[PDB]
Amino acid sequence: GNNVPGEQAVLTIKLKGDGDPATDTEDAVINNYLVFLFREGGALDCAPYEGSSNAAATITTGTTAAKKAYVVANTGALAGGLFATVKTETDLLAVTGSLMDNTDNASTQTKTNLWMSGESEVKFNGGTNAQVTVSLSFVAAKIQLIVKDNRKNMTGGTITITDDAAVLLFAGKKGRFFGSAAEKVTQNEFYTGFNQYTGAFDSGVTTSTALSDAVSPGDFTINAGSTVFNHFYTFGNDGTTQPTILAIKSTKTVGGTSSPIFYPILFTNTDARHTIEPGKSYTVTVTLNGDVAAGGGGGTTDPEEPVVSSSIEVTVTAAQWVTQPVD
Repeated sequence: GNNVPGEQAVLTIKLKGDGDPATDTEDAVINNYLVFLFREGGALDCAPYEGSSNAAATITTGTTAAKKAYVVANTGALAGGLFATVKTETDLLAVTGSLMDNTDNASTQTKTNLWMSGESEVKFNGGTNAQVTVSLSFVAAKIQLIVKDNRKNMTGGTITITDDAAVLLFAGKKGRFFGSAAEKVTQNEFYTGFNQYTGAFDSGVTTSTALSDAVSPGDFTINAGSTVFNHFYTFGNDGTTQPTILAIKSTKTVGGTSSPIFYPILFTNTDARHTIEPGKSYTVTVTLNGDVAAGGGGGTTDPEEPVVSSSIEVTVTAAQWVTQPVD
């Protein structure tokens, strides 16, 4: 492929969403973005463009040799960032970001800053001017939890259960901005919100407090209105190494023994009937029942093994998580 510079060009880049069948449309703010332009042979056509909080850029440092435009939003300044050493298209296609910052306990993904990426062909048709529209998609997936609690006598009896947290176990660590759909869901490193249970999977696993949301008395009710308790952002995970698991983690006390118990859902084809894909929004409804004081509604000791019980009813639905980029 040709990598020689062409004549000076003017490129107008327009950023838009990936919308237009269950759909979760998310108004996502573009805080900043980077635009990479590449020639036919993969060379940079010019230094990457650093954009602010907008959806339009005029690039005049490039040439008529530009063939592809890649856009990454909300990763911050170019220098010292994930893309600072990108020299070619092959380099950019391999860049990955982590789900957590270097403390391991704070997410790179927040409601006010979600990574988005997209790409487009650049066409000049013999001219020196090009109009390029790039549709952005979320790099992450979103998981929401709805709890319908029909358990009775959780306190006051012989057996007591105290719910402690909604936790995400084995969140995929790697966020691929580009590459194949298969590459985006392959993981061999993970973060986990809780790991103090017998036989917890630990190969390439790091604990993260960002993957545990505390439960307080009064938070869980019959919830006739199906209100959402919390949500987590995570990356793609086909579960071929370890599936992602959403659970309620609780403490069961019987006489002189307290132990962790779980009300979990495995994101596998056989349990949830869904693995985790980027750009999807999962709604998990967990209906709990049983007379706790009488031995019912006790969950499971191993959240990594599928649960077959009348006491836990789980529905998992997946919707397209659509970007609606705003300034």
